[PDB]
Amino acid sequence: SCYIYWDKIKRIASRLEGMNYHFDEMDTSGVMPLLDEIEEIAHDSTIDFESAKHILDDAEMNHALSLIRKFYVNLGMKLQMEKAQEVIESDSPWETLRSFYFYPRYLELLKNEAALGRFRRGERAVFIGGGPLPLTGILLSHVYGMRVNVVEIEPDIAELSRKVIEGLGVDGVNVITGDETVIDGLEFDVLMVAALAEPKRRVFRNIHRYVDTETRIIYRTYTGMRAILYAPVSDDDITGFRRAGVVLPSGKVNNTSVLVFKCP
Amino acid sequence: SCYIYWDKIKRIASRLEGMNYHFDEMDTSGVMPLLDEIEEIAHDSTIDFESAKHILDDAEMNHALSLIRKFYVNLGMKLQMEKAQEVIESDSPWETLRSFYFYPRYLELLKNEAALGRFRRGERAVFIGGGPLPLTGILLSHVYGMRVNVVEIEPDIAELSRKVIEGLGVDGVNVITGDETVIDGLEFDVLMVAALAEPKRRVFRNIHRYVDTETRIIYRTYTGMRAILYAPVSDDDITGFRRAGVVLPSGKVNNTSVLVFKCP
Ligand SMILES: N[C@@H](CCC(=O)O)C(=O)O
Ligand SMILES: N[C@@H](CCC(=O)O)C(=O)O
Ligand code: NA
Ligand code: NA
Repeated sequence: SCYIYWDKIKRIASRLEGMNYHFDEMDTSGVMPLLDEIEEIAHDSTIDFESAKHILDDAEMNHALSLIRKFYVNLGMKLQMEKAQEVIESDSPWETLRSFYFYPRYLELLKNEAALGRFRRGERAVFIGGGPLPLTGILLSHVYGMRVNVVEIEPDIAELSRKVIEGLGVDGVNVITGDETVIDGLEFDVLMVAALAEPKRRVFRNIHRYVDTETRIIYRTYTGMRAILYAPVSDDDITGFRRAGVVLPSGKVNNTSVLVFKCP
Repeated sequence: SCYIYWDKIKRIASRLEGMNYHFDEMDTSGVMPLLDEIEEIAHDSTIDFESAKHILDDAEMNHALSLIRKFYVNLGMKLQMEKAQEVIESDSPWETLRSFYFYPRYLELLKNEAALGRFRRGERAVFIGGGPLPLTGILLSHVYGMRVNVVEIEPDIAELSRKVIEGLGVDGVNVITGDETVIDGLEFDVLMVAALAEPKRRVFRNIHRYVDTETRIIYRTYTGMRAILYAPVSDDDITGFRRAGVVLPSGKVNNTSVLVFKCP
């Protein structure tokens, strides 16, 4: 075809490949302009899902797509690690948390998820894939009054997130070190699967093993042009589950949120 | 998976299988309830596009899908034929036209397409694939004040549509007997491609030959669960064009309308 975005994407990828930013080296503040350029294309409302799929599925786009996704994931992770440490050291930990680049979008996302999942105060939530800054975990208690167990696979990352939570004094948010298989030892009303919880198919296979058909499960994915940011969850990934509600994002929110229930 | 809609579809497919009628011979009034059942599923706003695709692409659905499509197309053509002749014989042609099952849906569909295509009074439109009841061509003139040419391949169907237009006393709608290739020698501001214009790949090929890059082209297609009604236009079909706007339907409107321009 002849979409003006094709060349815009290729020019971004050319700069990413050319600079070859290393996780340990990348200056997080210095590459924010690039993140904005990528998000400008991701968040563009005039691009329909058919066209997005046209572009992003093309064999000639594969290399460029892979560069953009790698940069986005690396930059997101680096921002989380930086913010986590800043919160731990801050004279004002909540103020510090609130100035996190993605904080406003997470409020918007979680409000839509809370409606989708009919969250009630006191309910027990598990969040799979906390990372260094377990922001959703934090908000589920601080805004929604839920009792939260966050699951994180990397021991040093899980410990950093404990320190974040302790530095904030958020009520009722615990961190369990391990993979999604630790949910067998937990009792919960709502389960949420982080956009970064991987590998998706194994994750959902394990969830299926341990949950019943009444448990509300929400997962985060990418649809439309926002799929430039990260690979979407596939239908095959959720075998054994039925979709029961979707929230498509608007504004600067990246994720699509999907409610599923386990099939009988 | 375990969608409730799956069993609902199989049930309709078995009622269709149950008929002794051949679909080109069925009584139109007697099968309206089956149409209603199919439309309830197609029009269900709770079914997300990913789930729809899950159900419709499924191997086990191949035959139920083809059967429901064959029924829907045969019914639609029969309703058109019957209505065209009824309008021709009526002492109140406009009243008769307004009683057409899909009439109010077309009012809504065209209103949205008029915004999508930026229609203006006195502009020239070509509609590819009129059939016996050239309702869109009629509305384009009578409501939107456009100067219309309708193209219809079958000589007797084309002649029937001329009689309908005359009976209604609508000015500014001509019918040309021919395929899409007739557009070579016409000057027009917008081209519209009927949902029924076939075969899509050849039709778009020819269009591409005879239009320039500034001409607004709108084609009608099916997305989401509404794909149960008829096969969608593929991206391969539109090679050489870019999408520049999409209207997804709500309510009981079946078609998705897509604005495209030819690529430089
Ligand atoms: N990953 C965070 C959200 C903030 C971020 O994306 O870095 C979470 O666990 O909710
Ligand atoms: N096919 C008609 C509309 C009526 C119908 O769908 O049967 C058209 O060209 O607009
Ligand atoms: Na996190
Ligand atoms: Na028609």
